[PDB]
Amino acid sequence: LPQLKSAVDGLTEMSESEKSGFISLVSRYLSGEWSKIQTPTDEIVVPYEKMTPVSQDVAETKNLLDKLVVLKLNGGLGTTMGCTGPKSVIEVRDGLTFLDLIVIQIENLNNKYGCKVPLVLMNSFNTHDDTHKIVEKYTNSNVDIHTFNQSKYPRVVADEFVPWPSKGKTDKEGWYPPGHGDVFPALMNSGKLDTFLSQGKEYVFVANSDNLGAIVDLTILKHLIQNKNEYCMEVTPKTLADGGTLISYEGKVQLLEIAQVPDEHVNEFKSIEKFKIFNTNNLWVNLKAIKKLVEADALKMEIIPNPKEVDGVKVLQLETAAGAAIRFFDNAIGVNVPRSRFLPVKASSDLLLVQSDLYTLVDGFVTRNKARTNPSNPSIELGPEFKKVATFLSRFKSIPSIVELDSLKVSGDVWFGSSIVLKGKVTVAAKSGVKLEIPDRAVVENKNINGPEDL
Ligand SMILES: O=c1ccn([C@@H]2O[C@H](COP(=O)(O)OP(=O)(O)OP(=O)(O)O)[C@@H](O)[C@H]2O)c(=O)[nH]1
Repeated sequence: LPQLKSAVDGLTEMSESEKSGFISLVSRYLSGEWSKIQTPTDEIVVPYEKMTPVSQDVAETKNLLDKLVVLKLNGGLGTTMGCTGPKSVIEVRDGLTFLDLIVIQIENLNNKYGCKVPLVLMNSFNTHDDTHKIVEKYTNSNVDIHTFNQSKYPRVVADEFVPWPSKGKTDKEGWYPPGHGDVFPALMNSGKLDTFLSQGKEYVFVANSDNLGAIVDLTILKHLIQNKNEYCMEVTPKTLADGGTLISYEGKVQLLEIAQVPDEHVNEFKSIEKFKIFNTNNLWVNLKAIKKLVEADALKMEIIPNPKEVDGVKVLQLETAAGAAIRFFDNAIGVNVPRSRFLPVKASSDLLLVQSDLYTLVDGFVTRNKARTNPSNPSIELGPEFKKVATFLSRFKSIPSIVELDSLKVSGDVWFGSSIVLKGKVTVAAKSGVKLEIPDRAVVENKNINGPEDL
């Protein structure tokens, strides 16, 4: 460890608090009970439906809102989805980006109630420049937008265990942002937590930039303030399709990830029958509690190694998760929310869902079509032909109707025309060297289309 510290102190590009923060993760990493796991009670993981909504007194709502900061995690790139820049600036619905919609929602809150709720974006050294030029578009918007850069840590060469920039990899690829658990130290380090405290704010609502369900929820905010919950994680029921779970362990609610489960217990962990809930990454956190625990160096989340191979070299990228911080705060709870609060956009297939007749946009919010029977969204699986946002859009002249869809799987070189209707279970599979065009106004129900012979 003394050699690692010297090496890090040799990296003059690192801030003093980044160096100490990194050595602290490294130290913990280099150092360090299934039968004890319990299901949380309903008082620790509160069903959303038991929470008291705000009264009709608009003044009560304004006073809750005056205490709030909305934060979006914005440290990630549009790379999975074939886009350069930050994921948040992908157009998600009606030509509006994730960031456009977040801004609209907050404007509408401020207009409706007379509050001045700010928006803050946590960027990384990979997204900060693009984001900073983009946010100028909201200069005259009815919301103050703050940005800050999270920590920038050296990738560590796995074998020798030395900082990669110490071996001369000082360009962008030598470094990494150490996960969303870094939100707590970065908020302090950047100065932004102090600015909001000085503005009389008390809580931050943190969410993934690409979660379209993560809207300010007055019922939760009310609960935190009335009941003095310093941390509240939104969890949602676990489905076959899902996730870190909340457990009760040694008297505390804690995040449990598969990484910390013994091999013999991994299959039971994946039972949506044993663990019924999972973390949405919608997190409500008391700002004074954050300052106190960060300054006391008390946030000791599980280390996630996240190994990668970059430019030939195998590296470690020690990180932490924001949800794992729950066990350090006072009177922490989960709240078990309807899945309406969890609509992630991770791939083109999710764009198909949200750009379809399954949703519309109301007042900046992606709003589910009430005509659909199933409360669950249909499963959409698309081949790599559809991976890039541009290519996805090119393969759909319009987004087909899917209100009556159970599932779609598409593979091979497939192109969709306009005004298509899909129902029940649908597969479209173009063989090697075949291009399949689904014609305009096709109605496809409970069908496998395996070639032109099938339509
Ligand atoms: O270091 C980090 C990590 C990630 N994040 C942010 O945490 C949230 C969840 O981070 P994920 O990595 O789980 O979401 P993603 O959608 O970027 O995942 P991929 O499909 O690309 O694998 C996202 O909003 C991301 O931008 C950060 O802000 N900083």
